[PDB]
Amino acid sequence: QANLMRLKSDLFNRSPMYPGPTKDDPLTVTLGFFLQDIVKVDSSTNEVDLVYYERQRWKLNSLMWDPNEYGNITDFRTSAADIWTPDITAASSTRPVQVLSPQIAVVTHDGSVMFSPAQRLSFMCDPTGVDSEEGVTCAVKFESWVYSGFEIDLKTDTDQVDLSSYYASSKYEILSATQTRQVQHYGEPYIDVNLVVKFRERRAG
Amino acid sequence: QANLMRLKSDLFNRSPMYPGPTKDDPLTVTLGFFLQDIVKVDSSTNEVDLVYYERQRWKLNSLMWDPNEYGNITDFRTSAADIWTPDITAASSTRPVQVLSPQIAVVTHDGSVMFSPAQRLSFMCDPTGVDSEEGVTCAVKFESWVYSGFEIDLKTDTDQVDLSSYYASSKYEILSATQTRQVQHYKGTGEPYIDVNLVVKFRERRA
Amino acid sequence: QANLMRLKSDLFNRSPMYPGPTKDDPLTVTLGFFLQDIVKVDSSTNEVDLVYYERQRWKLNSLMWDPNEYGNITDFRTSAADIWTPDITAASSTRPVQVLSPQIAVVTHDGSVMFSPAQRLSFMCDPTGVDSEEGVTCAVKFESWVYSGFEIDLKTDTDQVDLSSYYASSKYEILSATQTRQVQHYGEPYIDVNLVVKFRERR
Amino acid sequence: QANLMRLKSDLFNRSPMYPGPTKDDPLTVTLGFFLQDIVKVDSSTNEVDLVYYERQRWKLNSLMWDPNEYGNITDFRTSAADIWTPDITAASSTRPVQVLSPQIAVVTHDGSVMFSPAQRLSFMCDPTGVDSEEGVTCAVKFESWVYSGFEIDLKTDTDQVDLSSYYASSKYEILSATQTRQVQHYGEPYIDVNLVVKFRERRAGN
Amino acid sequence: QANLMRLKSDLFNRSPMYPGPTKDDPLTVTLGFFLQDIVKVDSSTNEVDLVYYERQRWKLNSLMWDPNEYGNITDFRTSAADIWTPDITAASSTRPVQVLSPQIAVVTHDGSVMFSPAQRLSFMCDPTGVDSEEGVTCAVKFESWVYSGFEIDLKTDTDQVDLSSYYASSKYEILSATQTRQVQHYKGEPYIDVNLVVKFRERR
Ligand SMILES: *[C@@H]1O[C@H](CO)[C@@H](O[C@@H]2O[C@H](CO)[C@@H](O[C@@H]3O[C@H](CO)[C@@H](O)[C@H](O)[C@H]3NC(C)=O)[C@H](O)[C@H]2NC(C)=O)[C@H](O)[C@H]1NC(C)=O
Ligand SMILES: C[N+]1(C)CCc2cc3c(cc2[C@H]1[C@@H]1OC(=O)c2c1ccc1c2OCO1)OCO3
Ligand SMILES: C[N+]1(C)CCc2cc3c(cc2[C@H]1[C@@H]1OC(=O)c2c1ccc1c2OCO1)OCO3
Ligand SMILES: C[N+]1(C)CCc2cc3c(cc2[C@H]1[C@@H]1OC(=O)c2c1ccc1c2OCO1)OCO3
Ligand SMILES: C[N+]1(C)CCc2cc3c(cc2[C@H]1[C@@H]1OC(=O)c2c1ccc1c2OCO1)OCO3
Ligand SMILES: C[N+]1(C)CCc2cc3c(cc2[C@H]1[C@@H]1OC(=O)c2c1ccc1c2OCO1)OCO3
Ligand SMILES: *[C@@H]1O[C@H](CO)[C@@H](O)[C@H](O)[C@H]1NC(C)=O
Ligand SMILES: *[C@@H]1O[C@H](CO)[C@@H](O)[C@H](O)[C@H]1NC(C)=O
Ligand SMILES: [Cl-]
Ligand SMILES: [Cl-]
Ligand SMILES: [Cl-]
Ligand SMILES: [Cl-]
Ligand SMILES: [Cl-]
Repeated sequence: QANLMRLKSDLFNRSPMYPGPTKDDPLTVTLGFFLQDIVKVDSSTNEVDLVYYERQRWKLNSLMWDPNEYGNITDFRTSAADIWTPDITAASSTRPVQVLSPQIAVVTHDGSVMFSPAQRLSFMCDPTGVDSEEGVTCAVKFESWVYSGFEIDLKTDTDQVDLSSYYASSKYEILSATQTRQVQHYGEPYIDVNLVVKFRERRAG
Repeated sequence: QANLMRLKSDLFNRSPMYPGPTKDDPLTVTLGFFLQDIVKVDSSTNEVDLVYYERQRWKLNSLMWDPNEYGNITDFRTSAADIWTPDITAASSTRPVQVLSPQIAVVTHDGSVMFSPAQRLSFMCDPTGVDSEEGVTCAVKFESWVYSGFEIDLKTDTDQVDLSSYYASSKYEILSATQTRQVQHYKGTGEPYIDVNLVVKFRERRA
Repeated sequence: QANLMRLKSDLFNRSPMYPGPTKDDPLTVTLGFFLQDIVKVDSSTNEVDLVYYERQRWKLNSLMWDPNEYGNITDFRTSAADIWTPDITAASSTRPVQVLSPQIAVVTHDGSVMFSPAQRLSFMCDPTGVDSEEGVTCAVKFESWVYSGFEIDLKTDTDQVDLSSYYASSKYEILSATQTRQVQHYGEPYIDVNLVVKFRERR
Repeated sequence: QANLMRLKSDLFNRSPMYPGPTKDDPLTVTLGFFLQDIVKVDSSTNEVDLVYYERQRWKLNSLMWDPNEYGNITDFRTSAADIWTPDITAASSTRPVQVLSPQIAVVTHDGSVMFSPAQRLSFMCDPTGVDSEEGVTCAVKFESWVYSGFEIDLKTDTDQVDLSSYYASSKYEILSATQTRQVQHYGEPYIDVNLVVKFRERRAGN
Repeated sequence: QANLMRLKSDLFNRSPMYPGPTKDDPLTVTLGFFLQDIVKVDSSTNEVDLVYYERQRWKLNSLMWDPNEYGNITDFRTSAADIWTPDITAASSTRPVQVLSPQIAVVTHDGSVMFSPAQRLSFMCDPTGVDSEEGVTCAVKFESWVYSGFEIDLKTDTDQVDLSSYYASSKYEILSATQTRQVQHYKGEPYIDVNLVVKFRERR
């Protein structure tokens, strides 16, 4: 307890909070999606509701420490309010994202941060053809709302969405789910991760 | 990092926040709408739901700096809570506006601020005739709720609503969408009031 | 900007906030309703939903200033959190009121305050007969939740509800709409403004 | 204004807030319900929605003053955040209580506090038989969530729910409505107020 | 009153708040569920709604005191905001949990804390077969979202969910309800959950 309180005091009370990236000090944020359930489909509004968690990883020099100066603490947990977090936004949401997990992040001695918010998201998707073998494909882009590619670069470690927590008795079967980095233009480049999900009705009973 | 922290400290910790415009120091706010989806229509209540983002631009002397004194930083991002933002309100909404984007703004060295809130809005609209070739026209005015034309002037850079992010598989097809400044008066008052009239003509998507 | 920051600093940072009226220093609050839409009717629950704004006016000595000492500023806008506001409540609501406008008020050099919250309100109303020529009448009382008539007096400037922003393609046509002060008893007297609205389905 | 600001300063800024009752300094909290409407019934989930206000009364030495030292002020209004309030909870709610009134209380010179929150409550109730002459009976217990009978003694002044603000054109007619203290044992006593409401669908002719 | 104000001042104003457990100072949190109602079932979305309260118990050295130094006060009540609370999360919820009780905890002189939040939870559950004698079984795991088994250990005092406040006129009858500690791994570090398993049917 004593060493951790010291470590947190040294990192957070002394310095101001990290103000975010700039053109000369850009930040790479790595995203991975863990899809849990397609909960609902609305064919009259073309809205589909997903439950997932979203692993976010980035690294800052100002959060580094030597474990030896702090009782060999290699990492700790702290409220996401205590640190800067990236402003990752679904571009085609139709309702505010509903938060399903505590807003708490893991900080490691090398300055790495891991934050895994669980979310329910309504987004624009035409479900026509969902009761077929071919199913239906829908997509939603995740991006920083305010930072260009020169400030925040997004990437994934893998192109495959993790389906290992996908609810086995969901009304919808996942045929494929990918997560792919894209470069958009508008004067200046912006980056997104395109979440593409192909699915169909699983018929039961 | 070091230079940006200094710049933010110099602008925000020293001064109080901008208290808003007055009759002798008015503010011009420029609006542009980027329509993403007509999500639903309710013909039993005459409510229609829009998803859009709304680019807002204004300029303040107290947010100016010289890039040379701060490592050639020309702009930065910061929480909208750190600065004054205009109170732009839909005049004929039927539900509170739902916020769909982070409350973060871009501040430029000349004192310009750009803030682009994404929103879902329910507003008053009779959709009768939406299932026809002519479609239906609906309108909603955006205005400062509390400031007259002598304190906040609203304008647009273009009369055409940007449809470039409009959802291609929406249930509703956009036939036209305009955004037009209007000057209103009222018989007793000694002041004009300004709005931006968003006018959208649309129909159910055909086969 | 500089003068306004000074004025706000002088009024708000120096003094504590106005603590509200007392028996020896009562406050008159003037109310006026501007009805925009009857949005829906629920005949299975006897709830009706109204969209309106509500102009509220009162006056306090502690908010006065001389324009000459502050660059001829005659009035300003500020967050409703920065000042005392009256706690005007619908007596027969069935859901929390939904706020449709920024919580910002206008303060004038004489100490006058004007606050105009736009609201969506669900309230108790039997709509039976709404599909007829005579239509249906419903009423809702607005009152301070906590202050008696000896602390807050409510009144209206006019008996007639302003219908000038009423939505022309509403499903419901307004036949009449009045706003009238009432005195209630239970020992101490309490004041309300009774909003009475007669309406029908548009023909 | 000047005297009231002084009085509030003397009561709130000097002392810490009242930390709540203990076994050696118990508090009596009196409840009364004022039922306004049974708004809806859901026979597929056995949930019923009530609108009411709930008058809460208690008394604290630390909120006493002499009116003569403060311009003959006998009472004032203040935000419920400025004072301790009891944690009275419906035991069988199915949704968070929806607040319909400002969170403001009335404090009197003798240290009495009156707080009257208006609420919409969804609670567990089987409405089967509501469309009959006998109607249906449903009940919900109100209790302090954390305090025993040795810390908060909870009571009513009357066993009859006040129906004087009940909406005359409600879909549901109130046949009876009571509010009755129940004192339980298990060594320490635990208290609730049982709100029991018998009602039926309003009859045109029957 | 005077002694309690002193005690709270000494515990909360002097020290910083407990920062949470670490690998070298782990915390055991004991959970018990008190099921009140299965309120609804949605067979078109496979969501089921439960109302329950959840007794949570843990112990911290920094919240200890000697009753003799504080007028023989053995325990007190305080806002949950005044102390650290564990971030116990339903792993398969579909909506934010709705809070049905005041956020207030009981702290005892030995440093024990008891916190009993009442909740309405929507979670993933296929109700197909609920209208039968056998009924249907559904499960939801409760876990710390952020702490491994080396920081937070979860357990139960009993394997049986308390049904003593279960609503007698619910649309759904409880056939069985268990609460069981589980140890999970992934392809390195172990994480702990309490599996709430409920078998139920439509009331006949
Ligand atoms: C708010 O309104 C006030 C009147 O409506 C303005 O007051 C005026 O300010 C002027 C500028 O300082 C004064 O001018 C001066 O006049 C006197 C003789 O009256 C001369 O001796 C001075 O030389 C002359 N100024 C100069 C620079 O030579 C006016 O006298 C004065 N009028 C009044 C009080 O009635 C305020 O300036 C105005 N505030 C603003 C615009 O911020
Ligand atoms: C479309 N988005 C992702 C959000 C809204 C928006 C609205 C805009 C804009 C860019 C953007 C972008 C996004 O937001 C930015 O502020 C931004 C964006 C992308 C790339 C950028 C940006 O600033 C410099 O380079 O330029 C003028 O109006
Ligand atoms: C609807 N708004 C934008 C706000 C509230 C309001 C309240 C009113 C009114 C018009 C308005 C308008 C608008 O906003 C004003 O603040 C305002 C408005 C119009 C005309 C005015 C105003 O103040 C003095 O004369 O007429 C009488 O009471
Ligand atoms: C009905 N209202 C408006 C709200 C709730 C309420 C509940 C009550 C009561 C008065 C009131 C009034 C209103 O609220 C007050 O607190 C109050 C009210 C009116 C007059 C008063 C009051 O306190 C002293 O004099 O007396 C007993 O139970
Ligand atoms: C339902 N209430 C009133 C509140 C919460 C609660 C939570 C519980 C419990 C009983 C209760 C009761 C009430 O609150 C208590 O703390 C309590 C209660 C009743 C009986 C008790 C208690 O502690 C020892 O014996 O048993 C296990 O977890
Ligand atoms: C699935 N959860 C509950 C949340 C997200 C997550 C994301 C992960 C992970 C584990 C977890 C777990 C849980 O959250 C943690 O932070 C965590 C978790 C389990 C085990 C752990 C953990 O940190 C060290 O050992 O390992 C790599 O990326
Ligand atoms: C921390 O690591 C060192 C290096 O091996 C180890 O010997 C020591 O036991 C650890 N810390 C403390 C406080 O003993
Ligand atoms: C506290 O405990 C002691 C030990 O029995 C007792 O004799 C004493 O009277 C108590 N004092 C107070 C202030 O409660
Ligand atoms: Cl940081
Ligand atoms: Cl500003
Ligand atoms: Cl004030
Ligand atoms: Cl108190
Ligand atoms: Cl703690």
